[PDB]
Amino acid sequence: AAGQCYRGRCSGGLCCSKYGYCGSGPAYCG
Repeated sequence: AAGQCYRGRCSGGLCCSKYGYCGSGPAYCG
């Protein structure tokens, strides 16, 4: 699915979304 960030930190060098879900893109890293 996606995955929730941990203490404001995500693994796999991914980025935390505004919804608390990890992922990629400018909407996640921006």
